Amino acid sequence: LPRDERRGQLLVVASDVFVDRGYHAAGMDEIADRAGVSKPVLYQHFSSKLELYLAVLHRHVENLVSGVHQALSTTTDNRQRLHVAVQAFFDFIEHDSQGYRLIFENDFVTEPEVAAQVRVATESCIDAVFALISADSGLDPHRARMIAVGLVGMSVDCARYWLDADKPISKSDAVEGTVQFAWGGLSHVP
Amino acid sequence: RRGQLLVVASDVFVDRGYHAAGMDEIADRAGVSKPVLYQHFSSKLELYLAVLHRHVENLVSGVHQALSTTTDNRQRLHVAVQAFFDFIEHDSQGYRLIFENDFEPEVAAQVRVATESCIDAVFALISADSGLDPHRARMIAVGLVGMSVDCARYWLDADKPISKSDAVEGTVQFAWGGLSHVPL
Ligand SMILES: CCCCCCCCCCCCCC(=O)O
Ligand SMILES: CCCCCCCCCCCCCC(=O)O
Repeated sequence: LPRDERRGQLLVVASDVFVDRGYHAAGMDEIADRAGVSKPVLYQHFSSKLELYLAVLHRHVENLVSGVHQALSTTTDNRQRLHVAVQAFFDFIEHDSQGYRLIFENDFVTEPEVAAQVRVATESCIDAVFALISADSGLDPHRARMIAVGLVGMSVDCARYWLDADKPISKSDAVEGTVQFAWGGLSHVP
Repeated sequence: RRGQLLVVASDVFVDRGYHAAGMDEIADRAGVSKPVLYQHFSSKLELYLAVLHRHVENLVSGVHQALSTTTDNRQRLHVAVQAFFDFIEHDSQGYRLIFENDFEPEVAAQVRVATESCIDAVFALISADSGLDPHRARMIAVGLVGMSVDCARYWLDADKPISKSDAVEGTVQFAWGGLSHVPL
């Protein structure tokens, strides 16, 4: 596939500008200059500020979804899958500060295009966990989906607490605590 | 009267959403004049915050009462999860206003101060004889509250595909035994 290196450079700068300034104050002139290109060159890659914003959101969502699916699809047992998938989520939120704000701390949810890019994403990650959990479980499929929702919720909320509290314990202790809790439940917390 | 107005305002806010909801519609559905509504609430925002506060208090009081029990840890988990699913069924409007709300720092704080108080309680129970670093104990309490809420929201949003009792037991069993006990 032909690599549009100028597109990727633009998405990187646009991610920072949108997060740092907010959607309203962010401008195409600011984004072009940050990338070191003229505004007409920016328009040869993106049609509008909204199409660029949606491409930025899509890039961060794709990175999260692909990271999670790669964890689920490149492991052979339940426990291993849990370890690698929890790790992948902590890695995403720690390593993609822009992606984290755009997906999880987003105010600009007033328009359907943005809200859809997040709601289709969350459901796809839950679908994947559900596919793995339901297989040879003997569970009613709705109970299996309920568990997948709970498992994703428990993992996301633990990770978000850790990041939002400015990493009060090491990343390793947070990952270990989250995995141990997801695997053994409250019965094995002590 | 105030309580009667909070009940009608809750229905108007749910039916129309915050932005489309109007003080004239709220006064009309309560069978009072608009000036009478204003003798109890200063603005649509003050009324909305009072509505959210009432529903949050009902939920929080139900959850803390469940956590007050001097039984075992799993029994307390069971009574608290039951109390949350019960809140969704007996106060459906409250559940929608707190958890399925499209609509600002005043609103977010009324939900955040609530969530933090319930997490404080779960943390107090979890930290007692676990030997955990307090931040790890709080992290687990956050996860436990989060998964319970998310399981219950799935069940409601999917139009109760299984009975409330089966949903409570499934949520409790997952919270207690974790993924290690899901096939069993
Ligand atoms: C919004 C994206 C959330 C990503 C959450 C990733 C971690 C959840 C744990 C997944 C475990 C898969 C199930 C299994 O191991 O059987
Ligand atoms: C934000 C709404 C709060 C919903 C509360 C759901 C139940 C939480 C689980 C409580 C578990 C108690 C643990 C224990 O006894 O060790």
